[PDB]
Amino acid sequence: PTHDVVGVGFGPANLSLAVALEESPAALTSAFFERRASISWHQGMLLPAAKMQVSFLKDLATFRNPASRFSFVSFLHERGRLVRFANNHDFFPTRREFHDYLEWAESKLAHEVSYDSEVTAIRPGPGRPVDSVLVDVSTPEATRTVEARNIVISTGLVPRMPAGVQSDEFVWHSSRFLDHFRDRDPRSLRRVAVAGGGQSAAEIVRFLHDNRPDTVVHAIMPSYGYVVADNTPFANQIFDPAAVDDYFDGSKQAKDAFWRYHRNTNYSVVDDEVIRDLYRRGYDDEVAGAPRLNFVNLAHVVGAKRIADDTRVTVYSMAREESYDLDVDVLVCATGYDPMDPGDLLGELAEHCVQDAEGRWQVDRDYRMVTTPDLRCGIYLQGGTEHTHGLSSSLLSNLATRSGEIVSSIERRK
Amino acid sequence: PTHDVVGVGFGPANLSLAVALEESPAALTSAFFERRASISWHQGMLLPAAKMQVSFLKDLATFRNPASRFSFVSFLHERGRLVRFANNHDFFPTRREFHDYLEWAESKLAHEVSYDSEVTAIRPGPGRPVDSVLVDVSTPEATRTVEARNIVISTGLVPRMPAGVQSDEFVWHSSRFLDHFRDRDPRSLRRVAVAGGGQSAAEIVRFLHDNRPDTVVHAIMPSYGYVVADNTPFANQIFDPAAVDDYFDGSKQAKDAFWRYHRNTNYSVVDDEVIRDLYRRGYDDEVAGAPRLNFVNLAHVVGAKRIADDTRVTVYSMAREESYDLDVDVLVCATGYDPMDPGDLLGELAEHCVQDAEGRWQVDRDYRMVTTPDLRCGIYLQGGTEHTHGLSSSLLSNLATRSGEIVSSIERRKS
Amino acid sequence: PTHDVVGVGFGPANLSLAVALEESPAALTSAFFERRASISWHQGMLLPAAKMQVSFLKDLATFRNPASRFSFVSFLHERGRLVRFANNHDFFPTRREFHDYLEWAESKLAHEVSYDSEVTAIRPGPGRPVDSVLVDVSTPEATRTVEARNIVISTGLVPRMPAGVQSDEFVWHSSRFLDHFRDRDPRSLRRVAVAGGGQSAAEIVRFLHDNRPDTVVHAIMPSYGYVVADNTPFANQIFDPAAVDDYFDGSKQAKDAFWRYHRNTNYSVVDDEVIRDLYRRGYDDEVAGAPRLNFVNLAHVVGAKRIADDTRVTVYSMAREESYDLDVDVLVCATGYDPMDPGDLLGELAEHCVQDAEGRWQVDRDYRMVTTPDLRCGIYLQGGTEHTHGLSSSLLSNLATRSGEIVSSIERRKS
Amino acid sequence: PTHDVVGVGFGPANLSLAVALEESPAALTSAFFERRASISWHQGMLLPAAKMQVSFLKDLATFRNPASRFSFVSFLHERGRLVRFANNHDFFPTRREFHDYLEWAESKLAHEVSYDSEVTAIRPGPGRPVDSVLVDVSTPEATRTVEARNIVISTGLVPRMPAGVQSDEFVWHSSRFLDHFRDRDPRSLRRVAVAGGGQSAAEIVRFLHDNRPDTVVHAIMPSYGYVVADNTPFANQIFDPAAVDDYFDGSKQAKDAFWRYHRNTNYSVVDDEVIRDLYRRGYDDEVAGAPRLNFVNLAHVVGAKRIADDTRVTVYSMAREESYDLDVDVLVCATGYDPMDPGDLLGELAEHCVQDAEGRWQVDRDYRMVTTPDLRCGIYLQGGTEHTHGLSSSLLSNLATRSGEIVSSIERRK
Ligand SMILES: Cc1cc2nc3c(=O)[nH]c(=O)nc-3n(C[C@H](O)[C@H](O)[C@H](O)COP(=O)(O)OP(=O)(O)OC[C@H]3O[C@@H](n4cnc5c(N)ncnc54)[C@H](O)[C@@H]3O)c2cc1C
Ligand SMILES: Cc1cc2nc3c(=O)[nH]c(=O)nc-3n(C[C@H](O)[C@H](O)[C@H](O)COP(=O)(O)OP(=O)(O)OC[C@H]3O[C@@H](n4cnc5c(N)ncnc54)[C@H](O)[C@@H]3O)c2cc1C
Ligand SMILES: Cc1cc2nc3c(=O)[nH]c(=O)nc-3n(C[C@H](O)[C@H](O)[C@H](O)COP(=O)(O)OP(=O)(O)OC[C@H]3O[C@@H](n4cnc5c(N)ncnc54)[C@H](O)[C@@H]3O)c2cc1C
Ligand SMILES: Cc1cc2nc3c(=O)[nH]c(=O)nc-3n(C[C@H](O)[C@H](O)[C@H](O)COP(=O)(O)OP(=O)(O)OC[C@H]3O[C@@H](n4cnc5c(N)ncnc54)[C@H](O)[C@@H]3O)c2cc1C
Ligand SMILES: NC(=O)c1ccc[n+]([C@@H]2O[C@H](COP(=O)([O-])OP(=O)(O)OC[C@H]3O[C@@H](n4cnc5c(N)ncnc54)[C@H](OP(=O)(O)O)[C@@H]3O)[C@@H](O)[C@H]2O)c1
Ligand SMILES: NC(=O)c1ccc[n+]([C@@H]2O[C@H](COP(=O)([O-])OP(=O)(O)OC[C@H]3O[C@@H](n4cnc5c(N)ncnc54)[C@H](OP(=O)(O)O)[C@@H]3O)[C@@H](O)[C@H]2O)c1
Ligand SMILES: NC(=O)c1ccc[n+]([C@@H]2O[C@H](COP(=O)([O-])OP(=O)(O)OC[C@H]3O[C@@H](n4cnc5c(N)ncnc54)[C@H](OP(=O)(O)O)[C@@H]3O)[C@@H](O)[C@H]2O)c1
Ligand SMILES: NCCC[C@H](N)C(=O)O
Ligand SMILES: NCCC[C@H](N)C(=O)O
Ligand SMILES: NCCC[C@H](N)C(=O)O
Ligand SMILES: [K+]
Ligand SMILES: [K+]
Ligand SMILES: [K+]
Ligand SMILES: [K+]
Ligand SMILES: [K+]
Ligand SMILES: [K+]
Ligand SMILES: [K+]
Repeated sequence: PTHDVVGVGFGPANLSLAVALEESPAALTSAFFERRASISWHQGMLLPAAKMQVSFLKDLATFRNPASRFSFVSFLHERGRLVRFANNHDFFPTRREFHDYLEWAESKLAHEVSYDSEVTAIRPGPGRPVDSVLVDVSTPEATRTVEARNIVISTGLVPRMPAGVQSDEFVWHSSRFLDHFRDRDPRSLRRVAVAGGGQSAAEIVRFLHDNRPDTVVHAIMPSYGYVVADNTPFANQIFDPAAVDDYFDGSKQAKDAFWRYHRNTNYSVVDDEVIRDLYRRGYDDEVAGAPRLNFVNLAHVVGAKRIADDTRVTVYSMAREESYDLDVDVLVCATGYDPMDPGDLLGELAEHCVQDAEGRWQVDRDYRMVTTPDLRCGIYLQGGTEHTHGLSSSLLSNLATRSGEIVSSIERRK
Repeated sequence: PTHDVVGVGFGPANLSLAVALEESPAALTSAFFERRASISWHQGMLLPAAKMQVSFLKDLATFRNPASRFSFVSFLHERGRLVRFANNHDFFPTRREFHDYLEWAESKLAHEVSYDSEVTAIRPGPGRPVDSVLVDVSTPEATRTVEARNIVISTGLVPRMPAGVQSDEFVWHSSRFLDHFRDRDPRSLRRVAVAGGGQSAAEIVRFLHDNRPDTVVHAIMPSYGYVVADNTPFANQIFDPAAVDDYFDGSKQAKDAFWRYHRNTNYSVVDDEVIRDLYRRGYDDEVAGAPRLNFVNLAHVVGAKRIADDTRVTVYSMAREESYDLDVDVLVCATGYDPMDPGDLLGELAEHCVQDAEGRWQVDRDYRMVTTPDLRCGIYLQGGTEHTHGLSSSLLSNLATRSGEIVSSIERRKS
Repeated sequence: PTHDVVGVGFGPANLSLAVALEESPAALTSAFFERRASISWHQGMLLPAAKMQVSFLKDLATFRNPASRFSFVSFLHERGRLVRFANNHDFFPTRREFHDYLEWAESKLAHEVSYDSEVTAIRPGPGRPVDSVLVDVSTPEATRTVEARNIVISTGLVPRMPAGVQSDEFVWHSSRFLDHFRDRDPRSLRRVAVAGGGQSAAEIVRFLHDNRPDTVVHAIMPSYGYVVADNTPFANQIFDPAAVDDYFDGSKQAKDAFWRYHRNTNYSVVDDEVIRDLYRRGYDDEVAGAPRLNFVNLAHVVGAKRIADDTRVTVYSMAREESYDLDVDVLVCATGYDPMDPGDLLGELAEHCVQDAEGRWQVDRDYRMVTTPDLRCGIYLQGGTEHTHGLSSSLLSNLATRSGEIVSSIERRKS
Repeated sequence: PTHDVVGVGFGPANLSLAVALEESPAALTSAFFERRASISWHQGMLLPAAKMQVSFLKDLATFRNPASRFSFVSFLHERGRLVRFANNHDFFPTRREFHDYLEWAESKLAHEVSYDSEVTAIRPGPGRPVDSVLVDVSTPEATRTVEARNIVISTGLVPRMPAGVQSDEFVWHSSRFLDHFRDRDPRSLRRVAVAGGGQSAAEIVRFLHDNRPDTVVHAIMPSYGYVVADNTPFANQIFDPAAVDDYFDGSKQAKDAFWRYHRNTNYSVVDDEVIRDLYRRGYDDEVAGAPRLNFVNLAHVVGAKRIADDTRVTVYSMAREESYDLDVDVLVCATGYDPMDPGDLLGELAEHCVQDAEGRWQVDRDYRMVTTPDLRCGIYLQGGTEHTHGLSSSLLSNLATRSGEIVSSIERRK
């Protein structure tokens, strides 16, 4: 039984793919495999106050199909909260509500997703010129293999730690903040260091400050202060569906300009309101004579070691150009992520995949990896396309349009 | 050919009714009559900067049917502006764009509306009890009559002038501001008086100021300054579909409390952004030493008379408790509207319609007038239900739900 | 030793008076008496997030003297927080910081205030006509009497509880919320009822929600939802120094209009940010399936009784027009205040104080009580002048100008 | 008569210096020379809606003296507008009002400024070591020379045009926009091109759009859209008085970090409200079917030539790596400014003034140029200190403190 398309991973991207498949007139067979037990969308960072960075109109389908049964508005309506939500006049739902939205959509979905199913490898099918791929899936009980004419890889970002710093019992990446934090005796973390100057770092510091009144926090970051995230309407157009064509068709010179002028829309920047809330927090503490937030600016975390009951964090100060030690209970590294890389899963099919001058994967406008004639099956990427398609490649900004374009590409090539 | 339902008037209310009809599985026959040439939604007040007072989610259908082909989001999508609109992060479209939305929906609609068709009267059909009404329609050429088992009256508000002031060539109601304004030589409106302290008054004064740099404006109003319109989320709940049941089922006491505490959500109040814009305008003029906006507070317009080249406006000052005259070129009365009243159109049928203690029409929860057993056909009101259904009755706030409830009521009674 | 002026009470009002005295060229002798041990400015409501309802420019002196050593800006500068504050771009300091400001100013003040000194009575001095008053002061040790040519009464508002409800161990007025709250085992207050729809009620509910996650709160109020406080610039002008003259010189009709159109600026209304925050709180709880905030609208608290381990609150519902009981741990009444009334403290002198038609005290533009010629000494009111001077009489809005006008009045009669 | 201090230029900087002098207990003699007829603070850009980029608390004196007779609050009070202003709850006055503030303060000032007085040169006074400088002043009638123990140079920024584009009758720098614009028949500016992506460019396009309903505007800029200006409270601290010490004492590495992370607080960025207003303007025009604002992004103006009534603008497109011609009536270059340079004016005295590795002037913390021992007189810079003191050097952000620091330095050395 050979499937038209197999989806590796079930995050919002393949969920929107599943939705695009169901809404398409095309009769396409599909299968989806998720390693986790259920949809799990950055749960380690599902902090109480945390808010979507994207408008509710940027959902699973609305920009493609403005009257979808899987739209956020449909979700609100079924949950009987649409009117309530409208009264709030806020385009940004909480991260917590968006997670329910993902679950709700997955549930309404006709197709059944296979959970606890890790894709361990992708191999060429019996064939030359290869017309299918073989997908190795490992469940808790057995292992199996499925065959597909197309695959879509959407396995998400991978946590990046500071150079020379490894995860440990007392050194956590922000992606695993709540996992570790809920385990711990509160009074066990009176001193916390958080490295980074982006949204994650800011949200964690905020949470720590609001969660217990005695916790002392050290925010270590290279900038002089948090930098604001730009989502004003003209700059925000880099996230438009149409901006994908501009980026894609544009020269390397133009591509560089997107990153040069608008990196501050997405990376290493914090939302206005969180910045202002932290500042109010710090200000009221000074009035009260009880400072707790210590902002260590122009600085990098360069090392961590345990030493008795303390975590010894080594900080490099750019101002003085030297290092020093900071003793805390826990070090949280909110130091970001590296992009998706298909190269690992692909194993050997990589030999038939064409790379560019800089050594990265060539990708067509329709998100399909460029291959030699030896390979006739499709490898689509949702993620890992920053260099070809632009800043929206790993965001929720363009799920509806991308997923539809991939489904169209697959129907066209049948 | 007796229709299941005839709609009198084609504003947003009956348009949403038409949409509800098409969306319903029920096969209901209908006809709609509009006296204007096309949809015309307060065009006299379609000022350049004017913005909706209602969120885009409160459209023709979305609260009833979250995936409607007639939703504002569908409209944006077809007009290839959804992405652009989303980038703006504003829930409130311009009045101009909303007008576009109404036209767009009307066009997409299967039913063809009869324009240029004034309903002059509604009369009882044959038989007793009366099972149908007869609708008299006057077109420019001819006149005819159509029969219906149900009728929905949605003819809109009616302009209300100050007591003892009549509109003229130089005394306009705000509803007819742009009609008159575009037809006049710019150099002939150097002095304008605007009466009222509500949204209309504020918007007109703003426009006059932005429009020509030398125009002098007198804003005459009873309050000490513009009062802000409340649309904070808890108070704004009075516009919820569910709030209709609370108002309806509630005692007269409870009803009066809605009006007592939350009148300032709708009447005689101005949107925050417009108030602040007017204040910056006035402030910058003082810095420049060139004041043009004269705010005449604690005051009413009580008379107007034309004398040579001047419109002489008589103003009563509450502070001094005396009257005085103000000479201007034009007086604009932004003094509001009276509610829809089905009484005029109904004529003979009114005798079978039951009134309450205060002499107002009784209406069922499904917007159907209460009648004696002599009358079996359904008369539904979209508008004119402030006293039974609450503050949302004349607004866009609840179009989707109301229209659906009326269509359901009609399908039910057929069955 | 006869003083030019004695001040009864030391809240912001008399502290601005003390400042006005020090800044005046006039050599005036004065004494101030406060019952409390130190300045205590609504400490029972100094909640963590609580913010001033007045701009930092409206401080002890700035509107009268733009370069005062007692301005809020001076305070920030000395506390080394001016630059930090400026970066925040918020005109509204916290209530906590403002308290700091009051203490700082009081300290910087040359004059020494007499604390733990309750003024028990004011009596006529020797002579006829009366040229001085005698002020009876009770300290913890002794009692004494001081003599003054003028007296300024600024004793603040007095808590008002719902009719038929009395303070008790489990029934608190909002003014004494933190006093009782700190004094209670946290697991003893799992169910709280808060009566009222104003700023205090909103702030207390917000606090309860944020303080422990398990607390269930009943917000009981007559409106359908919190009503927003109007502070938009035109309406906000009723708080201007100049608005005092407009209100004062205006007819009773005009005075009524101020209250009729602009009570939404001050009484029974909630700040936009607080309303918004409460609504988000309620919304997120619904998403989580763990509702805690129960909004009981169109309702009054009409009684309270203690029954075993429960405070039984009797609630009247306007919608159903019937009463029912509500069992909670504590009832907090955030039901507002009655104005300052100089009369209690005046005793014998009040005979010579002229009242108006409605039986209230007549007051001159300079805040001086109108007396029959039998009295020659000056009695000034800071507070208790809502009926003569308008809505700013009990606020921080106009401290600088009011205090200056009273000092001027006193200097000019000494002359 | 040798003066303790002579001020070259009378903009906000030397005006705050004059104020600091008057408020100081020190009896210092001074003289100020301004070339223009009166205070003239970017009048070419005093557009109707234009707003200060700095809070009213950042005025001539308030951060140094919180109860100054020259504060903005004192100004409002005397102009009987304090209450009105307070009601409006806006920290940012209009540029127009701020200009009145400057005139008001200059007028209240006891000292009399010499206008129509251009400083043409600064020369060493008699003796070795040099204990004084000689200041050559050219008036319309005569020329004279004054002697000073110290000099403070505050001559402001100098307009910078695009490479290969010269000012002309139809090519204006933004600094001279209103000068040219008022002198033109309205029906002769139906097509305008504006080059630049900063505050000036945005403000001019806004004005053009709002001024006449038929004007067509081409906004040419290198970014994909306007980038928002960061003035959130943590990042905004780079403008703090204390941030000057951090920048000054910090290493070259730290200094670079200020510019790398926070250049978007000041250069090539546009205020949130202005961006939003332009976007609404463009949106409403699309609804009306009458587009007038053409945003030409990822582009530079590279040339201009007059060709029979059309100003022919040559535009380089980064996307297509191609150039092309655009015909308009006027080209406005809102392409920024170069910093103040004391070198111009100093002439012979440069020899006793020490440069750094990169060839820039060395300056002490108190804004005094570093000189060899052959020069003893003080040369102070208000402006031209970006490289030693940081981003606030040319701004209004820190007038009160800087001016006080300089007055103190002079009193201490006397
Ligand atoms: C806290 C946070 C941080 C973020 N960081 C960034 C950032 O740094 N840069 C940026 O551009 N966007 C970032 N995002 C956006 C983020 O990518 C996504 O919003 C969301 O995860 C969308 O991408 P996705 O569809 O690929 O889902 P991905 O959620 O991240 O997850 C898809 C699934 O792949 C599964 N998976 C992976 N490998 C296998 C396998 N071999 N077998 C089976 N299942 C597998 C995972 O278990 C997962 O459920 C962040 C968002 C949040 C909330
Ligand atoms: C400037 C402005 C002012 C407003 N004033 C108020 C106010 O004061 N109070 C309030 O609650 N809301 C007010 N509104 C809201 C207004 O009611 C609604 O936005 C909207 O028009 C209501 O929809 P409707 O369909 O019921 O009435 P409508 O849009 O007013 O009217 C529907 C149609 O009925 C037609 N019609 C009337 N009589 C006949 C007939 N005999 N035969 C055939 N057709 C007929 C009309 O020509 C019209 O096209 C105002 C809105 C604006 C923009
Ligand atoms: C939580 C809160 C609630 C408020 N409620 C209202 C309201 O309902 N309506 C309104 O218009 N404004 C209200 N305000 C404003 C309040 O009145 C002012 O902020 C402020 O306290 C007014 O100045 P006073 O100096 O007039 O105040 P009062 O501060 O309260 O100061 C009077 C002082 O005199 C002392 N005193 C009293 N009697 C004697 C005596 N016999 N002898 C010696 N000392 C005495 C008192 O101990 C007290 O310290 C409220 C403010 C807050 C923060
Ligand atoms: C529209 C606008 C654009 C701006 N552009 C920038 C920018 O690109 N980068 C930045 O950091 N800040 C910029 N600023 C800030 C600007 O520098 C400041 O606001 C302010 O003017 C700086 O203070 P100053 O005293 O140095 O002013 P400068 O006003 O410009 O004052 C110098 C004065 O000295 C006079 N002068 C010059 N030479 C002589 C001479 N030889 N003899 C006598 N008098 C002389 C000049 O005529 C002038 O009046 C801008 C501000 C505005 C409003
Ligand atoms: N609620 C939400 O939806 C939500 C929540 C969290 C994140 N996000 C999104 O996820 C994306 C990434 O956010 P992120 O904050 O996790 O990653 P990020 O934006 O790349 O932030 C990483 C930060 O860590 C700094 N850093 C790097 N190495 C360091 C070191 N050795 N020591 C100290 N600091 C160091 C970086 O400095 P440099 O600038 O020099 O690299 C940068 O400030 C963003 O698009 C963000 O908006 C969304
Ligand atoms: N979506 C939009 O663009 C838009 C535009 C306009 C209106 N609307 C809405 O539709 C409704 C229309 O209201 P409106 O603005 O037209 O008017 P309005 O709110 O009904 O009130 C009219 C105003 O005139 C005053 N007034 C009455 N008699 C007067 C007299 N004799 N002299 C002077 N002033 C007098 C009233 O004061 P009193 O309080 O004393 O009566 C009031 O200020 C509002 O609810 C509004 O929100 C929407
Ligand atoms: N109301 C006010 O107080 C006010 C008004 C105006 C300005 N200002 C202040 O003055 C400072 C700068 O103002 P500004 O806008 O005049 O200068 P600016 O911020 O330096 O802006 C210069 C702009 O010109 C662009 N550019 C340079 N060469 C170009 C070319 N050949 N073709 C097209 N574009 C070109 C730049 O692009 P690149 O980034 O690639 O160089 C940049 O976007 C700011 O701090 C601003 O806030 C204040
Ligand atoms: N980092 C995510 C930002 C979302 C983006 N501003 C958008 O509106 O698409
Ligand atoms: N003035 C119209 C009121 C709109 C109402 N707040 C609503 O959201 O439906
Ligand atoms: N472009 C000038 C900005 C100045 C800075 N935001 C400040 O407050 O000083
Ligand atoms: K399908
Ligand atoms: K399912
Ligand atoms: K149908
Ligand atoms: K149609
Ligand atoms: K004195
Ligand atoms: K001096
Ligand atoms: K002078």
